[PDB]
Amino acid sequence: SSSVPSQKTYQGSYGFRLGFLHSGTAKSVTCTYSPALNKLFCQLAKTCPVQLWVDSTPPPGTRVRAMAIYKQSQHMTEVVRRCPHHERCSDSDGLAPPQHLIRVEGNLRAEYLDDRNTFRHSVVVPCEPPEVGSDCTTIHYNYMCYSSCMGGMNRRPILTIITLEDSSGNLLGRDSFEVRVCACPGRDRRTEEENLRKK
Ligand SMILES: [Zn+2]
Repeated sequence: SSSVPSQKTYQGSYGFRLGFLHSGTAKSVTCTYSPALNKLFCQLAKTCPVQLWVDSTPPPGTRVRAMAIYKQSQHMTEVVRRCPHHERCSDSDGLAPPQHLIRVEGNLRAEYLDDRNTFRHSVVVPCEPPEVGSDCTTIHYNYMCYSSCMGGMNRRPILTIITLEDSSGNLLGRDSFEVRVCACPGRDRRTEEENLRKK
């Protein structure tokens, strides 16, 4: 009956967890991850590589879904969506509905859900085994609004929840991370890490 998605980490039977590239904090960087904050900083609409790690290969038809929720208690029940400006920008990639914050880049089998009961948005792809040479698979996400967008996120922090699901949509595994979509991810990461250190 509930409609706030769980954010509880759950490796489950296949040992599912995320990984992120070591991109550093140069002012040219477009996506960078802070382990200390469990937080991804990225530029608007730029590629965000997220690694999917498992201890064992899940069955054919396993899928991976991404969904954003507001991190603060008082905002958790509100659907995370694009702002009144971006949803009207005609920046369709062919597949993503205009209201969806999170897109997957470069995957023909990406499916976008507007949940009929909760009204939440998500994007889901087939979970593919690592290519020869790789130990993991990578999904490329894009975030299509700034954290600061007025009438959208409006400076409120979000989490992305990544779920590993069977072909029916049943939970196999879960992980999550905070996201800030910003003009200078490198600088903003250095700043927030400094603040944490000082605290
Ligand atoms: Zn926006």
